[PDB]
Amino acid sequence: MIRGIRGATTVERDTEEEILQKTKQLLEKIIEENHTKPEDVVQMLLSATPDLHAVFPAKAVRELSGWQYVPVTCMQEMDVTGGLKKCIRVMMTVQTDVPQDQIRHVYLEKAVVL
Amino acid sequence: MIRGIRGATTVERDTEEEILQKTKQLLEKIIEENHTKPEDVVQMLLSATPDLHAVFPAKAVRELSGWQYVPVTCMQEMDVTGGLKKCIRVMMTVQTDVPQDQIRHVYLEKAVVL
Amino acid sequence: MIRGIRGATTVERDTEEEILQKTKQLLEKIIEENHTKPEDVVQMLLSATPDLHAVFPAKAVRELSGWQYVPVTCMQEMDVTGGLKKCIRVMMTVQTDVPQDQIRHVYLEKAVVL
Repeated sequence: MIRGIRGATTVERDTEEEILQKTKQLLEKIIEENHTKPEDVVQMLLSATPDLHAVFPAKAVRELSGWQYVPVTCMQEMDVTGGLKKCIRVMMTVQTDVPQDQIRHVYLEKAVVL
Repeated sequence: MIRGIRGATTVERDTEEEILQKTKQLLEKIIEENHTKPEDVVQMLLSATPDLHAVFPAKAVRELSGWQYVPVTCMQEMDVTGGLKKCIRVMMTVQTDVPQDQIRHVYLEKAVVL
Repeated sequence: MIRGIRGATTVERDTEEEILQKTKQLLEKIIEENHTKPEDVVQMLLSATPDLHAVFPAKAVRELSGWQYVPVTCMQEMDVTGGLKKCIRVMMTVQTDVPQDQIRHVYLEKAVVL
C-alpha cells in the first residue's frame, strides 16, 4: 500500500550548512527506522517555517547515495502564533507493507515536542 | 488505485475554535460522502490562506476517533489577489477503487464558489 | 507503483494570461513526455514563488482535455535567497511502473538550469 511517513527537525541558524545537515540527519533516521530503499519512495515534500531562507531543504536529498532520482519539492509551512520556529518538516510517500500504526515517524532536535 | 480527495471551507474569524470546528466539519463531510476509513488514508495535506494564524487546522484530526496515526501536514496557500479569504483546503490521499469521476469533493461555507 | 513527476517553469509578468499559458505549456510537455492519462493521475500540486499573485496556476488544468476530475491544489513555495524568481513548480502523482530513473521531469524557460 502507499503510506506517508512524517518527520521534523530544527535548525539553530539560517545557514546552508546547518539546514543541509539537520535535514540529512532527519532523512537518515527515517531511512534507518523504516528501511526505505530510494526506489520505494513515491515523492517527498519538505516544508520550512517562514524564517528559513538560506537554501532549499530539498538540496540535502541529493547528498544521499542512490537518492538522486526521488522527486522532492518544498513548500512554505503556515505561520501559526506560537508554532515551533526554524522547523523543517518532511512528508515522504512510500510503497510499504507495514501497517499504519507501525510506521516510525521521526522528530529530532527541538521538534521532539511536536 | 489511490486517489486524491479535495475539500474546502471558510472560517468567519481567525479563531482556534472557529478553525478547528469548520475544519472538523469539512473532514466529517468528506469522510461521510466517500466512506473513508482512517487506515486507507495514505496522508493528508491541509492548507490555509495567509490571513489565518491562530492554530494549525490539523489539530482537528485529533477529534476523529481512529485517525491518530493518519500522517497530516500543513502548508500555506499562495496569496492570489481576489482569492477567497479565510479559507482552509484539504487534499486527502486515499486507497480506493472508486472511479476518479465519482470521488465526492466537498466545498462548504463560502468555498461553495470554488 | 505510483511515482511523482516534477516540473518547473518561469514567467515574465505576474499576470493571469502569462501564468496560465506558461503553466498549460509545462503540463502539456509533462503529459507528452510521460504519456499521461488523466485517469491515472492521483493528484497534483502547483507551487508559486511569493512574487506571483495574479491567478492560481491550477486554473490551467481545466484547459487540458479530460482533466476536469483530477484533484489539484496550490501552495506557496518557500522564499529562498538566490532562488529562481517567478517560478511555478508542479509535483504530479501518477500510477505507473516505469522505473524511478526513467520518469521524465520537465524544466522550461529559466528553469532549464535545473
